[PDB]
Amino acid sequence: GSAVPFHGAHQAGIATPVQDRLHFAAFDVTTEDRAAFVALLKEWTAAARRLTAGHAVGEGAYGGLPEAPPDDTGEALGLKPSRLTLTIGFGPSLFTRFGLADLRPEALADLPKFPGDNLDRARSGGDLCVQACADDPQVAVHAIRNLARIGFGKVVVRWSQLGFGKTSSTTPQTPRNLLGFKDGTRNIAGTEKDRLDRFVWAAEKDGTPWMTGGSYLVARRIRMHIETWDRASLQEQEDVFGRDKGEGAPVGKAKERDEPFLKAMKPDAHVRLAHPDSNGGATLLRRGYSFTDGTDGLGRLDAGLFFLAYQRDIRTGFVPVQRNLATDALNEFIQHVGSAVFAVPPGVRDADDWWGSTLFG
Amino acid sequence: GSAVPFHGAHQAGIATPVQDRLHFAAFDVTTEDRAAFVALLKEWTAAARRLTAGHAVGEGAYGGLPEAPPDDTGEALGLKPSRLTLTIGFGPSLFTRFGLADLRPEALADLPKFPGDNLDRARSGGDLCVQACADDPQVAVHAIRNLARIGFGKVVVRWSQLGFGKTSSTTPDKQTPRNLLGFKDGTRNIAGTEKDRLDRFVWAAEKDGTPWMTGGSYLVARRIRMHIETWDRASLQEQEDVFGRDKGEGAPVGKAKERDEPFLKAMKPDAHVRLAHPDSNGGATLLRRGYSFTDGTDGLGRLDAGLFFLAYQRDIRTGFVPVQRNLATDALNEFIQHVGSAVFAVPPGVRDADDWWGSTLFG
Ligand code: HEM
Ligand code: HEM
Repeated sequence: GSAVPFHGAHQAGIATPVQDRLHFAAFDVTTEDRAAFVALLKEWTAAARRLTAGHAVGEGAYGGLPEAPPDDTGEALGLKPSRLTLTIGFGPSLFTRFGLADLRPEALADLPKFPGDNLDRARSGGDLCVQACADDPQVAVHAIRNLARIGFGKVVVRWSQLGFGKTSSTTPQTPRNLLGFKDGTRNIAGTEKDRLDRFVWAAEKDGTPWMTGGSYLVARRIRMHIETWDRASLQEQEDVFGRDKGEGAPVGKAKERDEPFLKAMKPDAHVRLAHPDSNGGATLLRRGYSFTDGTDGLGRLDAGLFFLAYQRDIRTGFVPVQRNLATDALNEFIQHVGSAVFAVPPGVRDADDWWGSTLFG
Repeated sequence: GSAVPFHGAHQAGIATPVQDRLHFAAFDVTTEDRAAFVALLKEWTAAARRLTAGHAVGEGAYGGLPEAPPDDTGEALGLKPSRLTLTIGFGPSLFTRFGLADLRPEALADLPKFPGDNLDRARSGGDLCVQACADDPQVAVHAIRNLARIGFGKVVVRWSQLGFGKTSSTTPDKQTPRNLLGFKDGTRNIAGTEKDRLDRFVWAAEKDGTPWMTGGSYLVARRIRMHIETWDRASLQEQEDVFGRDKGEGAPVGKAKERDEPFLKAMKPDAHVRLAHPDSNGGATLLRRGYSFTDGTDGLGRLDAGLFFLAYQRDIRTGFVPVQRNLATDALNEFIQHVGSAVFAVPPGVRDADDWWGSTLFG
């Protein structure tokens, strides 16, 4: 049973190895009391220490007083830690509370409206987020379900998204997204300490001292028009990305990890427009997950990519790259239907520290 | 990661060990051409052979004519079979088509209305279903997607349900999974090794009155929402009283081990296990094979959570119906609500490479 250390200078779940499953939940805060919210962050941190070690929260899921509800709802009993990481983030709307308005980082910028946005307000925004990643989806769901229960009366669940990537028990190998293309070939790796400092981690010179060691998260629920995509020819699909579908190699190259020659790609191929060379060097840490929630009323597959990007500054990461996708040939086949941004605070340093301690003090 | 044999006297995915993930899809038929629908069954069967072996459908996911869409959508490239099983069923409404009226099995009975039902007609019923079970969700989605794509113009997806984790067991030698109420679910089920119990309670026999159905089974699907807010503020004793088993071990009340036999008189008269036990239902026994689901939030600040209940039986009238009628006074009813329902006749297995889904009905 593998576990990921909860404590560190950075929150786990960003540069740590990508787990198979995701349960992402945005919460809205319903209390105005700063002291009550800080108390909740401490209880949540205590619970997160237990959950990421594979233990039940509080006094356990059974064996307590019969007249009392158990502290843990119990559906993770007998399961492994499953590399569970719990990553918290603070939304822009949180800073309108608790007198925090002047502590919102400038790097936590509102996203502009992008062409083709069809954002569902109910699946967007949120005062805070908890990203729960694990190899077992029931471990992730158990974590979110119990954090929400502990927070009841102080927070509510605004929206939640289940996601999946590869299945590590059977898969060695770049995963493929639901379009059939390898996804993640040219990404910041967790082993690239220098590129993380340059592009992912907030530094104290960036202007917000309490965010040092943290990062900024952009979440985009991107629906795929599956049935339209599946009717396109193989050449159209490969032209859209600039990589072949079988190997994932850039056009004109042989291997997946051959560095691309952007001029051989069509001008509005996804890779050519998203590449850092096309965006003044802007580089992103993509950590998204595929989703399939079912089928809509027309019988179409409600599926897509729950896109998650971590970066040092939203204005120099997601925004320029996404702006450059305005003519992306991929736009024919996708629609952004949900969006949120979060400031992901630094890590919990030790057993006495707590989520958001550098912001709330 | 290994493959589950596709051929057999029975369809796989019933007595098969329960895989981690579920993608259940109900289809409606849009063609009146019996020959066109038979051709779709053969085309689906050939696809299933490829999918359950871990191979792309048709000519493959790439390498073909650049100007044509690939035969396989390709998102399962490089993945193992992952114990994928594909189980097809026929809904009662199918038999209004293709001159099949007199071939409806009597064991494929319409369920009566049960107290507490709030069935959404959009996520209920269906001419046919495909149950895709696999350990890898992408493998299960890939199978359903390519089957639906192959069936474009002849079938449409009516509704689908994804199960993120199993709440059932056909392998008592393995650890029993827990449902979202935190209890072990599947302790006293029918095991895939229990050939005598499967013949008695699961597989239809020729003497049951419908010859084409011999070796098949009958499927009841019930989408059940859980009131987890109400459940999570119940005391431990209340929760254990609801079921008649303790929460930690899952042992019957008063007993020490999960698989000790229940002593029914020690549970509350409205305990779920006491009411659902075969001894309480004239011996009626089910093969439960359900999965948990969560489809976001309920719009009221809470996680949506539920159980997609799947039951296989020799005859719906002698399996699910008497058991569900006896759960009218179930203490669990305070915490659940049936919101979707569908029954299907699950035809016999594909015998070999020449055979095809539904061949005994059509053929
Ligand atoms: C459903 C939506 C999307 C799909 C299916 C998709 C798919 C892909 C694929 C197949 C690649 C090439 C393989 C790789 O290097 O990972 C790629 C690259 C990339 N994509 Fe996307 N993408 C989507 C949305 C986005 C969005 C919204 C952004 C940013 C705003 C983005 C940014 C990038 C970047 C930075 C790369 C790396 C390019 C490089 O450095 O070579 N993608 N994507
Ligand atoms: C959300 C819905 C349900 C939940 C959470 C649930 C939970 C449980 C639990 C915890 C057990 C004890 C462990 C076991 O033997 O599996 C059990 C047993 C059982 N349940 Fe349910 N159940 C649900 C719905 C149903 C329904 C609708 C039926 C039938 C119509 C049913 C039939 C049975 C049967 C036959 C047993 C085995 C009893 C025995 O032979 O000892 N369950 N269930």
